[PDB]
Amino acid sequence: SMSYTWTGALITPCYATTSRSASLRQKKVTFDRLQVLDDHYRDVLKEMKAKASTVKAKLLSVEEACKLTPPHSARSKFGYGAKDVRNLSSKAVNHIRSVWKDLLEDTETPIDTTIMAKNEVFCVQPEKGGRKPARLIVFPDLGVRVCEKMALYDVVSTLPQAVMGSSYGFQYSPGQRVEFLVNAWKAKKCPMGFAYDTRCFDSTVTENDIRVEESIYQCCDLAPEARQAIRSLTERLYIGGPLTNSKGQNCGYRRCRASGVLTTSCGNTLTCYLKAAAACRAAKLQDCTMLVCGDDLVVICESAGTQEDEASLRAFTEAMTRYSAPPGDPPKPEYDLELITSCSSNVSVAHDASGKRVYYLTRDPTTPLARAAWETARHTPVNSWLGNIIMYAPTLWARMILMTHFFSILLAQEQLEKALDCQIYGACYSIEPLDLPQIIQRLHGLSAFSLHSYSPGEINRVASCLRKLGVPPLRVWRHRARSVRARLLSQGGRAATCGKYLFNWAVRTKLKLTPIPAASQLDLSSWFVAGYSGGDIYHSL
Ligand SMILES: O=C(O)/C=C/c1ccc(NC(=O)C2(NC(=O)c3ccc4c(C5CCCCC5)c5n(c4c3)CC(=O)Nc3ccccc3-5)CCCC2)cc1
Repeated sequence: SMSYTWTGALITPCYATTSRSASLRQKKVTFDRLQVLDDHYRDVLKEMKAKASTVKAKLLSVEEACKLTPPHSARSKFGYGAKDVRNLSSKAVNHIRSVWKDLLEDTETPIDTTIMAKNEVFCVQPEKGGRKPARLIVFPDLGVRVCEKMALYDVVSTLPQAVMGSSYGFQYSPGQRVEFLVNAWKAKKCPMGFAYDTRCFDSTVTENDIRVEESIYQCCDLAPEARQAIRSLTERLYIGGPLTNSKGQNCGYRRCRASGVLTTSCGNTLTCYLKAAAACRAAKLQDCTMLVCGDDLVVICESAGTQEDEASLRAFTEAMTRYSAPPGDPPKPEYDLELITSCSSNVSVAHDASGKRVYYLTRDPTTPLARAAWETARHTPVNSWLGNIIMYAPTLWARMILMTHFFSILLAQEQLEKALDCQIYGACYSIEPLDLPQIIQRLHGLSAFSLHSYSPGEINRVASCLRKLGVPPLRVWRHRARSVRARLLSQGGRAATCGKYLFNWAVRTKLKLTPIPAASQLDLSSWFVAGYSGGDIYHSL
């Protein structure tokens, strides 16, 4: 079947990516899928199902599901918004209960979805190509989204880890991800690793893939209504349905993965894992270790030789193609762990204050800096700079540029204590910047404040990026951080801790740094459990 069918009605509005480029994306994501399954696929599936069998999932109440709704989640077309949902307003609640009742009674009628072009900031690079088309987002109404949580929130939070174990990427903090990859690399006699990039993964997801995914969810111990709701949501929403633009016009139909449903991340991880594990067997890759985050796949295995490794990747690719997961860029074997870019990141190493080696995750800073520049220029709902400070806290660029720039703005605006929204693995977190030292200590360890001896390649990538973007050099940032640090120190409490810990790299004579006592009190239990991209998930912490 066709991933999409279109009426010709435009994807209407609600460098930055806009609805103008939607037509270019539509051409790429629109194709017929030809999927051929074999015994390797069937074997891996049965193994996954046996692990899913151990899961017991709870049905969330309306109230618990309402509490997970982001405050700025798109309003319902039925006369209520995200604020009404969170406040448990009679109208919102009554509508949610009728949506739920309808899921239990109607097992066939397709549910309507809205299609929108996503507005994302990318860097204006005229040397290696041109502007990227806007990504497309497909999501059901707010009432349906609350119902999805009731039936599947506990499933999507618990099941992926039970099924995939250590291969489930979203259970890891950046430090644990680094440790997993380093351990996997070290465990091989002669390691070889590769990233597998699927061309438009969401469009490659077939109706059968979605039913196979349900077959895995159905192995859980579930309440009868949860079981019916999962069955109904699969047929009416997950497998496909009609697409409506922002103007309420019929845009066409979808027969592939919707990017804005609760099961997107979980389903994509399960599907990518299933296909990859089966393709590993077809390719005869030896002693495979996989790390899967949605459509992002990394494989670490035993090298069989240079030519043999090239042949085994072509074989893996041919198998993924048969399973309807063809490649964007063909995979390349790597013989150094640092050379693998997975989840847009690479492993790097630094030294702590005692000279001990510390592995950390980094990435090219172009996109994070350009997005930070967009956010500094215009008020945004999500602060990517805050997410990048949290996730890339040990990096040279996040410490010297992002922390220095944003802490000077927060000092000037006197908004250090004001909670900000940021995204962590697709979920929305409301965070006070004053809590950053505690968060960083918990996710990366005390050493994240004392790291030095950065690699020449990492130093050069940062410095070249600053030049290209017209950002002042690192020496200017050191000078700026000293003033930012001094002002934070003068304020006391958490503000002084931000100065002392985040800006210890800036001082002539570096301070001792003892663990932050209150850091253990932060409840980070919901943090690196699961991925919720497009899942409409929220938490205050
Ligand atoms: O001695 C030497 O060798 C050179 C010294 C030197 C060179 C340049 C400056 N720049 C400045 O003073 C100003 N900009 C900045 O002090 C500045 C700060 C952050 C900037 C950012 C980001 C960095 C990440 C957080 C958000 C802001 C960008 N750009 C920035 C410029 C350059 C810019 O203007 N825009 C972009 C565009 C894309 C990406 C980054 C940038 C402020 C007044 C006039 C311009 C200062 C000192």
